Amino acid sequence: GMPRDPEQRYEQCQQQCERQRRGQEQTLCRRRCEQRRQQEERERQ
Repeated sequence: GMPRDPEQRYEQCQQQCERQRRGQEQTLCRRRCEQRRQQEERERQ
């Protein structure tokens, strides 16, 4: 796919998902950060 380990990307995800809401961050952060990525890809350019 691309260079750089998934963990570093998740670290960035942790900062953004944490800001929007706190609690049960493990499942919530992974889903919220990842779903944003899907939206970003569909967003033109």
